[PDB]
Amino acid sequence: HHMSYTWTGALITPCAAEESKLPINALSNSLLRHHNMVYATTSRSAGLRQKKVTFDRLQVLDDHYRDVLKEMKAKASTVKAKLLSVEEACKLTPPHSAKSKFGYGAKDVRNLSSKAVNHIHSVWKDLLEDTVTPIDTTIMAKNEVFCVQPEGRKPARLIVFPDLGVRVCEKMALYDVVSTLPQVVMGSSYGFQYSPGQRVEFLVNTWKSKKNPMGFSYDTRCFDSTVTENDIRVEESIYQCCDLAPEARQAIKSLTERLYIGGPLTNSKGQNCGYRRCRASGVLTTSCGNTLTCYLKASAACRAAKLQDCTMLVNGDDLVVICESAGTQEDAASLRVFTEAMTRYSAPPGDPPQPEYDLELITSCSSNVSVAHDASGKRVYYLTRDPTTPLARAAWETARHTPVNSWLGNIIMYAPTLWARMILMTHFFSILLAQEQLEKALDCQIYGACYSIEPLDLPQIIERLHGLSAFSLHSYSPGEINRVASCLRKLGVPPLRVWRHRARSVRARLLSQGGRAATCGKYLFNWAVKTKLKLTPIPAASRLDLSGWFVAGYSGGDIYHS
Ligand SMILES: C[C@@H]1C[C@H](C)CN(C(=O)c2cc(Br)ccc2NC(=O)CCC(=O)N2CCOCC2)C1
Repeated sequence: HHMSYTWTGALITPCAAEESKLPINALSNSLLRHHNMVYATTSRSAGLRQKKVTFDRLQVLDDHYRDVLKEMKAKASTVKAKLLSVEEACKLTPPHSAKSKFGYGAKDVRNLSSKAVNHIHSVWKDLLEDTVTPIDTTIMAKNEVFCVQPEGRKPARLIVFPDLGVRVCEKMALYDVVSTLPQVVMGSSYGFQYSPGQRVEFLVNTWKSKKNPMGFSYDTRCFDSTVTENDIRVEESIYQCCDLAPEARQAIKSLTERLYIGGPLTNSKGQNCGYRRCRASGVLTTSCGNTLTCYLKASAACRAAKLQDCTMLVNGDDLVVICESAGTQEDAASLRVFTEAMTRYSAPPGDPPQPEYDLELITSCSSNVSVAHDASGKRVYYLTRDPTTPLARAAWETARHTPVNSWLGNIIMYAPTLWARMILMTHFFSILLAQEQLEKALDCQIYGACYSIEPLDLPQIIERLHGLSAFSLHSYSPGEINRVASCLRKLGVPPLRVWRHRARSVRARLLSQGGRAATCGKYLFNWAVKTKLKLTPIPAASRLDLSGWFVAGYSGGDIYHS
């Protein structure tokens, strides 16, 4: 058999006490009242996840697959990639990354302390000398926050990661490769090269370039678990097409054989849990690996399905295709052939794909294009999403300090949206004012990479990424207004009129502070007043070093870009 996992029966175990019910404080009810709708996943559901992820994989690889692969390799051959030094690798480690089993932590790595650096060197030397010994990994259950959807509870996802010293070695060999190769191989199809605005631009331009557009998202069931040894050796052979240092070629070969293809799973108590023969969800190449493999299989499946003039957009396991419609019947037939092809390549669907004839109704990366109007009254497309999970996570973060602040990532990514502006900005600026913590930098994630960001820099960060229009958008679409309102009903969030009222208060309190706080008041909350201020380009915006921001995806990859 080619089983994704085999298990010993040892349990997947927590590192600390786990909360599942929403923590409540004095601030909780101002945001939401239906507390029993919000939950965190815990290891107590890890057994259920183990069932879902454990299955046999069969792969039948045809001429389309090999044709597409040869093309990808030809493009990869044009990539030149560099080895990172120990220090450069060390500075990309998040301050709160999991510590080494070998008696040093993430801060020791970042400070380049001699015990960390000595060990990292010993790990590197071992990778070069040994290309066969399976590398130990830790299996953990992720604690993530959701809203119940009987339309109730998701089991915890799994995180599989090697030791801190190995992770730093992965950066040395592969950070430059994973940061640059995917855009070269996939071109405009590589989703992580785009800001939310550029993503929208790509999708709308792509949609308009078809005579009769049809689009679909493809949901692979348990994508990580569908990735086979072959898939992972095919990824490596793509990596080796690059112009690389001989030490990097050797480390990539080694990491592939010893880590990427598979390895033993160890719980937090040090017990052997079993064996993985699929994608590790917590390695540097998780995102890039998933993007390459998804694109390969999808492109091949498009050829199999004889889809006409198709354009793909791929972010890891997330896939959207836009092509030329052949009528509703023929399109449905094409999708079943596409799905059959993907299934043959070991990427069977969860939800079967369905043709869509309205761009706004296509969800990909949990997002969709929507329409609003700017200052001049012109129609503007922008990226939004269903606000349920952002608001459930916000409710959690209202009562709990967490290492990654999702509200802040969401404000950054969804700044032009009705719900991020009216609810998230209003709510969190209100708390930060009260606590006098406006100037305190908070950690957040964009495309999997960690950033340290000061909420006082939101106006200029937003201007740089979204333009000044993100502060002027009005007259959102009925479908969008209705989705937001239905979500507020579900969670028991105050209706929008209450938030407008609150934001005028938050705005005046910020203005009163003067300076950066007043800029936040001025720009972020101009929508809240009838008497509108003049929003001019912020001189600070042009000075922001926003390189590395929307270059690549690094989910699971232990990346810090501050
Ligand atoms: C009770 C709320 C319902 C929301 C849909 C809009 N709304 C807002 O406060 C609002 C919030 C943001 Br953020 C952006 C715009 C908002 N208001 C509107 O879209 C109302 C229409 C509006 O602002 N104008 C349309 C007519 O010309 C002048 C401009 C009130």
